[PDB]
Amino acid sequence: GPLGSMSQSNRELVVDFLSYKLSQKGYSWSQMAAVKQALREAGDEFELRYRRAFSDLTSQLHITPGTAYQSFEQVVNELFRDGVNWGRIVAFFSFGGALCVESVDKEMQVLVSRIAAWMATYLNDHLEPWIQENGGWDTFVELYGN
Amino acid sequence: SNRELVVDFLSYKLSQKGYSWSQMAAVKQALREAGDEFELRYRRAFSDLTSQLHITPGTAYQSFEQVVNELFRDGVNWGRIVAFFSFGGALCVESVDKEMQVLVSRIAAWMATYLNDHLEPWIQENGGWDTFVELYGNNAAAES
Ligand SMILES: NCc1ccc(OCCCc2sc(-c3ccc4c(c3)/C(=N/Nc3nc5ccccc5s3)CCC4)nc2C(=O)O)cc1
Ligand SMILES: NCc1ccc(OCCCc2sc(-c3ccc4c(c3)/C(=N/Nc3nc5ccccc5s3)CCC4)nc2C(=O)O)cc1
Repeated sequence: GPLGSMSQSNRELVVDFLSYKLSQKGYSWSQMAAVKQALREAGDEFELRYRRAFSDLTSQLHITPGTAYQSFEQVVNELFRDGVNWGRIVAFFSFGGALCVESVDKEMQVLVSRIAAWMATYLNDHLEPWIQENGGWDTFVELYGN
Repeated sequence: SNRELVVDFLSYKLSQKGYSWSQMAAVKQALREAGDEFELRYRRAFSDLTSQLHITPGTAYQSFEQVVNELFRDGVNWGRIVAFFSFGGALCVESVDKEMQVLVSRIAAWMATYLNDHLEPWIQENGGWDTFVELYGNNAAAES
């Protein structure tokens, strides 16, 4: 690959492994690593226990390569029609993940990077103000971590 | 920062369902699994390399390199590369136990240097990290 490829990919590998090993002993590579792990765990639990009791939002979107942010935003808003809470933000991440998997399942690989940018924009415009006034991601970790 | 959370979660989720956000996605997961296996099954059978390093704030790369060399004294193989990562992880946990969290980024830098200098040329000739995945990744499905 390109000149720095090995440098980036080795660093990615080292940080991932060290983050994992520290996490297993109740520590963390960084505060951001603690947030990521808590979100991974919360998303898994949402999918295991709570998701099937709600209507399937992926059915509402019916994503295609012609799909733009505006459609994604309108569907995601349904999650927060009764307001923001941490569980609903968790469902939001899980939704994004399910869309990505579905897109690959259906040979629409182009959507994965698209969805990633959709989510970042939705977070910044719609969820960050609530996050900052509700203790930040550090509070999420205290409530959802382990 | 919100982007960093998005990227991590999507990548974790995709790998869970068999897909790769980036080239290292399947490698990270196989390495995590291989490391757990090594620690559970193997580690107790070798001499503890962390005892030889006795890491302190004064420890530099040279000391780390001299100790890790013992792992590869009979050559490189994937098993020893797994042990190498496990070793790095153990030094990091040990550093935090001893309230020396500052050492963690230094150990990570040491690992990247050793990996590039001493391990990567072997990895590149032995089919890259995808080969590690082929051999050490979960192949229970293919076996079925
Ligand atoms: N102890 C660890 C833990 C982890 C996760 C937990 O989640 C609890 C449920 C979170 C939600 S989700 C929610 C909500 C509100 C409105 C709507 C929804 C959900 C809807 N969800 N539909 C979805 N369909 C999909 C499809 C794929 C992936 C995610 C989703 S979410 C459709 C209708 C609109 N409302 C809430 C809530 O608690 O208020 C709890 C505990
Ligand atoms: N199915 C998935 C899977 C995953 C891992 C596997 O590993 C097999 C053993 C790996 C090693 S380790 C090894 C070796 C060779 C020379 C030495 C050592 C190990 C030594 N290890 N000492 C260590 N002390 C520590 C302390 C903490 C963490 C890691 C270590 S490793 C010290 C003496 C010199 N030589 C080998 C080898 O296979 O040749 C196999 C299968």
